[PDB]
Amino acid sequence: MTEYKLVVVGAGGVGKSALTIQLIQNHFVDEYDPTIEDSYRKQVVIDGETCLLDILDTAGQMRDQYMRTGEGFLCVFAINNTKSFEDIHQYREQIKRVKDSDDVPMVLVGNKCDLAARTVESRQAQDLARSFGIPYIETSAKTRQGVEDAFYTLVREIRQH
Ligand SMILES: Nc1nc2c(ncn2[C@@H]2O[C@H](COP(=O)(O)OP(=O)(O)NP(=O)(O)O)[C@@H](O)[C@H]2O)c(=O)[nH]1
Ligand SMILES: [Ca+2]
Ligand SMILES: [Mg+2]
Repeated sequence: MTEYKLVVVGAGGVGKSALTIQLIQNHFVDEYDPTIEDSYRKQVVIDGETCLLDILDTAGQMRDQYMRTGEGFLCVFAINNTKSFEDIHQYREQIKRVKDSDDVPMVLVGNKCDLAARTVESRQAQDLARSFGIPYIETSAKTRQGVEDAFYTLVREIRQH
């Protein structure tokens, strides 16, 4: 079937794994479990199309190998962590440099929106997303708000590329 090679990137601890686990294993669980590299392959149906999501959940912390192979990128920061938002520029730049492309399927993800103590305003990330020509979607791995939204939108960006 059609396969979509999705890569989740972003600073350490923003909730990359948590987003992926919530998508594939329909659950969250608050716990500390740093990622080295993990692969989830799930047959889904998105907009009537049966497809295989091949998601690489990467380390925040050798990224050229996994980036090169990537079709679409979830670029994640956390709304309670200004550094991870500031770190967004570098991941996009590194993805452009390895993908030799101004325009790779990509979504900007503001995760942990369940949390009361916001330090990155939505307008702020919205303005940044617009300047990249990519969608901005806020998520909560905890409550699952926006999770399918983030990933399915990325799949849709890949289809429209
Ligand atoms: N409140 C809240 N906590 C979250 C959310 N997503 C992740 N967390 C918490 O934030 C911590 C880090 O999550 P994790 O998914 O491991 O982050 P990561 O970016 O994958 N880290 P790594 O780069 O090391 O793999 C954990 O305590 C996790 O439960 C979220 O949406 N809301
Ligand atoms: Ca290059
Ligand atoms: Mg992880």
